Amino acid sequence: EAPDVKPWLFLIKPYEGESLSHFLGRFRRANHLSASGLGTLAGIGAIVARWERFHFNPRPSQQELEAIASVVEVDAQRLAQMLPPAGVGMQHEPIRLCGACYAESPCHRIEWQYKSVWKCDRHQLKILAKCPNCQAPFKMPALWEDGCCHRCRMPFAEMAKLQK
DNA sequence: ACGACAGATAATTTGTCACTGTACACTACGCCTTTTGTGGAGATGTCTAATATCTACGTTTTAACAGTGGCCTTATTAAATGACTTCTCAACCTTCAC
Ligand SMILES: [Mg+2]
Ligand SMILES: [Zn+2]
Ligand SMILES: [Zn+2]
Repeated sequence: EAPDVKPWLFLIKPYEGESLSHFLGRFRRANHLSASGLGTLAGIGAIVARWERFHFNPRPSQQELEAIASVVEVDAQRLAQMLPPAGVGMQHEPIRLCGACYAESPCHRIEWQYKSVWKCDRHQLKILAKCPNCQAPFKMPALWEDGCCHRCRMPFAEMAKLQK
């Protein structure tokens, strides 16, 4: 062993509005974990691959968030802030993006999936629901490694000027 | 007396020559034995490199398959089908109609 070392893992700081799908994707990339791997590591199994698609029948339970809060050092109350608050309706399929936010903070925001959200009040821009250059839909936020459209390679920060 | 002068005289050798005894008569280096150092085969003993044989050293290659790992969405309501469960399985009397 390395003497006086504590068993450790690569951590990531969650951004102020980062979605759980985006967060788990970064944590998985930081540790080169497959989606099945993190679920086995937390012991919740295939559930992680389901959450990364925003498939929330059922929602992330107290048990499973506290389980993920054992391998991720982020506490379960902060993990619950990566999800819609109680009774806020959300949509999983059309993945959406502000772009002007992504130039400031490279994360998907869970509020971009709310059924009540359509503009960024900070930027006063209509949030995108597909790539404005090539019309390809955005991939699940767990897969936003490159920070660009997977088809035409336009960076999300440039898509800010193609909004509203 | 003895012996001592010059010369006699009985030896001594030098030289002749008639006589005779003998070889020439072909007939020894030759017959035979032993040793002996040199020499010619010719049976026999001497003793190796080497071209294998003759397995093993074990070492690669295969394929079979075993184990790890990723993925796989989840809910409601209706229908069909197959099943399960539960419940039930009175009876005598009155009244008004020919
Ligand atoms: Mg839709
Ligand atoms: Zn914005
Ligand atoms: Zn594009």
